[PDB]
Amino acid sequence: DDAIVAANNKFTLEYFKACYDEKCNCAVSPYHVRLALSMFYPLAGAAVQEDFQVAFGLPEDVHAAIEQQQRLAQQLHDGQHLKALSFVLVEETLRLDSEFERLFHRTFQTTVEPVDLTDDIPSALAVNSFYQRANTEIEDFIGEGDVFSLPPCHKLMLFSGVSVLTPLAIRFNPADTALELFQFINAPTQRVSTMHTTAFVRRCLHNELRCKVVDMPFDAASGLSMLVLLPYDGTELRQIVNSITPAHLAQIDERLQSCWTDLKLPKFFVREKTDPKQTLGKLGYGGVFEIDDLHVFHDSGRTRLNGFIQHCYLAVSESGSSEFEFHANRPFMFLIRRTMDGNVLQVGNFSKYIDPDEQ
Repeated sequence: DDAIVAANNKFTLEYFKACYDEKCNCAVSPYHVRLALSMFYPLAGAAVQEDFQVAFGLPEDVHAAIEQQQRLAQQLHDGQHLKALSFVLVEETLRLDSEFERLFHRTFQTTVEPVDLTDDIPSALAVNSFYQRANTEIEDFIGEGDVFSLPPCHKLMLFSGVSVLTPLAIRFNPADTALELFQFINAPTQRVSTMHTTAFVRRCLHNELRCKVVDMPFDAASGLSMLVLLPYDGTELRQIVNSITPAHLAQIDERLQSCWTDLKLPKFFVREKTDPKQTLGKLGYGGVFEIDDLHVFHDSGRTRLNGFIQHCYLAVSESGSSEFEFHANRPFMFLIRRTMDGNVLQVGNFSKYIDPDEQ
C-alpha cells in the first residue's frame, strides 16, 4: 500500500502538470483515471499491458491486478463523502466476449451500457442520465460532441466521475462572507463572495516551493482534507504547479503545525470536464487509444479505447457549528487527500472568473 500511494502521488502530479492551463480552472483525479482504465488491463495485449505497467505500476500477475483494482476502487468510492464512478459504453450491435462480461458485469464495480454508438443523442443520454441518477452534482456530464464519430463509428468509450461532496470541517460564518477582490487571471479586480474565519488549522510556509500552505479538513467521517497552496506574492501559480513533487508533499507533511489562522477563501466550486485520452497521450501512454489491443468483443477483433472523458466536482461552503494569515485572494492549487495515508484523490486549481449569470 505504501508503494501504491507513492506511485499514485508521483503520477498524479505529473498528470496535473500535463493538463494544467493557467488560464482555466481544473479538477482532475488521476487516481481514478488509473483505477478505471485498469479494468481493461486483463483484456489488453502485450503493448498496452506494458504501457499500464509503466504508467500505473500494475502487477504483472493479472489476477493480482484485478484484486488490487477491486480493493482500491472500493476504498475510494465512499458514499456520501466522495463519489468515484466509472461508466462504459459499448456498441450494442457487437456481441461481447465472455471474459469481458465476467469482468465488467460480475467482477468490477462499474456499469456497462450497450448503446447505438453511431447515434450521439442516445449515447450521450446514457452517460448523462447515469451520472444524474448517481446524485453526484454533475447533471451535464458530457455533450453529444464528446461521443460523436463518423463511420467507422466508435465501439468502446470510458467515463470517470469524481465528486468531493463532504462539507468542510472548518466553521466559516456567513455573516462574515463579503464581496472581496480575487486576482483572477482573466479579471484581476473582480469581486466575489469570500469566506472569512479564524480557524485552528494545520499550516506551514514552504520557502523552496514559494507558497503558504493550509490543510483544510472535511467532515471527520470522510477522512479527507484539502491542501491549499497559495503562491507567495511575486510568484506565479504556474511555478508552483510545475515545481511540485511528492518530495514537497512529504516536506509539507513534516512541517505542518496546527495554528490559529485568519483564513480567507472564495466560496468557490470547480466542475470541469477533461480528456484523459489527450493527457495520457502527452505523458507517453497513448497506446491504449492508438493500438487495437483490447479484447472486448466476441467476433470483431481487438479494439482500441475510442475515448475516455473525466468530469470532476468540488465545492466549499460555510459550516453551521490568530498567529498566521492565509488570505487566498490570488490563484491557488488544491489537493484532496485521504488524511490517513496522504494519497491524492483529486487535484486542481482555482484561477479564472466564470460569471454564473453568463455561464
